[PDB]
Amino acid sequence: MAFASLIERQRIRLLLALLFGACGTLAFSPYDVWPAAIISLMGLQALTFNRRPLQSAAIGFCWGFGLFGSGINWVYVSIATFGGMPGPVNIFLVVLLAAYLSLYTGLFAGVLSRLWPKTTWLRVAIAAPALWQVTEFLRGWVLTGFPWLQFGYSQIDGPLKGLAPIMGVEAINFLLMMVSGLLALALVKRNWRPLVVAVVLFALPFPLRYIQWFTPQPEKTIQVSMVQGDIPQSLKWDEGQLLNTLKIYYNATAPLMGKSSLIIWPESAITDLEINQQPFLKALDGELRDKGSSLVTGIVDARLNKQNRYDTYNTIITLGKGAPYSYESADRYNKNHLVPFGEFVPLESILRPLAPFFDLPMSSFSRGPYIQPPLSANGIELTAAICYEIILGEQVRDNFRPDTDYLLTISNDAWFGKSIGPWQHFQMARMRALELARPLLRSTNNGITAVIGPQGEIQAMIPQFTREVLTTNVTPTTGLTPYARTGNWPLWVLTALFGFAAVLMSLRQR
Ligand SMILES: CCCCCCCC/C=C\CCCCCCCC(=O)O[C@@H](CO)COP(=O)(O)OCCN
Repeated sequence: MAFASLIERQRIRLLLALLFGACGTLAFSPYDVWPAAIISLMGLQALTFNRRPLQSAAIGFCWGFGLFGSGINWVYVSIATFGGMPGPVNIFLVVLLAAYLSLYTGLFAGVLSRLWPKTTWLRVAIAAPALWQVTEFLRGWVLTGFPWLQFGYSQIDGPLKGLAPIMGVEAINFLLMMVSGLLALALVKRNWRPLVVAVVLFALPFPLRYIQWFTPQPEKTIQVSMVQGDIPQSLKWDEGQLLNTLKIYYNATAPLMGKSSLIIWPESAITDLEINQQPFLKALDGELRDKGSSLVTGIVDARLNKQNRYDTYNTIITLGKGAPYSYESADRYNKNHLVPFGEFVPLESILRPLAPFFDLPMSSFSRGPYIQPPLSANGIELTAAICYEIILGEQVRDNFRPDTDYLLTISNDAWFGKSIGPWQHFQMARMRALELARPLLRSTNNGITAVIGPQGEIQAMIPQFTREVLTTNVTPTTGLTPYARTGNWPLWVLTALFGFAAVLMSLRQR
C-alpha cells in the first residue's frame, strides 16, 4: 500500500531494521543460511539510504538490536545460572547487553550517513567496509570486547571460505559488507552496474577455496580421544561430585590408554585445585606413561605468587608420555582472555556488593600471558585456547607457531545453554582451523565436541548432552597460510586505504 511513501516513514525503517537485523542470525551455525548474511547486510545499508545521521544511527541501532536481540539471546541462560538473580532482572541485562552491542552498529550507520550522505558506490563499497571494520573492531575491543555474530563466520562453508586462509575472517566481513552494499545500491537505484560488480567481487574468491595452504603428514597420524564427561553445571562445583567427576573421567580414560596417543578432557574437568589433586595427577601421569598415552586436561590452579598471594588461573595441564607432570612444569596453558562478569569484575571500580556477588564458584580468576608456548603431549605441539578464546582469531594466530600440529580448544558450553549458543561458538572455532590450516581438537563438557579438519570441515563429531568419548584418527598438517604469516595487518592496510580514500572524497564533496 504505497510503498514509495510508506518506506519514507522512520518508524517503518526501524521495524524493518529489526527484521533485517534478526535475519542475520539465520546465517550462523544452527541455521547455516549464509545468504541471510547478505540479506541482513543489505537491509543495514538500504534502510540507511537518504537518512539524517541521527535517523541513520537509530536505524543502525535497531538493526543491531534485531541481530543481537535474537542472536545472543542465549546469554539469558548464562545469566540465569549465574548469581541467581530474578527473572525480570535477567531479562533486563540481556536487553542491556543487546542494546550496548547495538551502539556500534548504530555508531557505524550514524558515521556512514554523516560523512557519505549520498547513495553512491563510494558509500557502500569503499566507506562502508572500512567503517564496518573499525566499528566491529571497537565492539570486540572496548570493555574486553565481545566480537560475536560476525558475518564472516557464516562463510565457513560458503563461497568465500577461501578468503579466510589468506586474509582472515575479518576480510570476509570486509567483502560481505562491500558486496551487500553494492546489491543494496543496485536495488534502491535500479542499476545493474553495481549488481555486476557485486557478483564479480563475490565470485572472484571462489577459486581460492581449492587452494591447500597445508600439507598432510600421514606418518604422524595418531588416534585422539576426547572425553565428553557431561557433568551437570549445577552439580559441577560440589564437594561430593568431586570424586564422581574424577571417577567418570578416569573410567572413560582407562580403556583409551595405549589405544589413543592423545587424550583430551574438557575445560576445568578436574574441578578441584591443582595443588589439591597432586596424588591423583601423579598416579594418573605414571599410568599414562606405562601404556604410552598422553592426557591434556583442564583444571583450576591457584598458584602461589612471589608476594605470598594466590593467582587463580583457568589452566590446561598435560600428563603422560611426552610430558611428565610436575606442579612447576611450564608445559601448561593459562587462560588469558577471561569472561567478563564470570571470571573477573570489569575494571574493579569499587567492587560493591550486589545480588550475584560472584555466586558461581571460581569467579575471580587471573590472566595468563597473551602469548604462551604450545602444549607438548607425546611429541605433539598443540596451540591451546580455552572456551571463549577460540573466537579471538588474532590471539590464536599470535599463539600459533609454524611447528604447531593441532589447534586445541577445551570449553564448557553449559553456560551457552541448550540452544543456538554452543553452535555459534562452535562455528567460530571451525574458522580457526580454516585460517591456520591446522586440525582443531575441540573437547567440551557437554557442548559440541568435534574434530575440525584443516579446511574447516567437521571431520568427526558426537552428539551434545551425552556422556560419550570421541575417538578418531587425526592427521597433523604443516605449512603456513598467508593469514598465519601476516595476520590482520594486510586487511588494516586495505581498511586504511579504503578509509583514507573515502574520507578524502567526503572532504572533497563538502
Ligand atoms: C555495558 C556493557 C555490558 C552491558 C550489560 C551486560 C549484561 C550481562 C553481561 C555479562 C554476564 C554474562 C556472564 C556469564 C558467565 C560465563 C562465564 C563462565 O562461567 O565460564 C565458564 C564456561 O566455561 C567457565 O567454565 P566452568 O569450569 O564452568 O567455570 C564455572 C565458573 N567459575
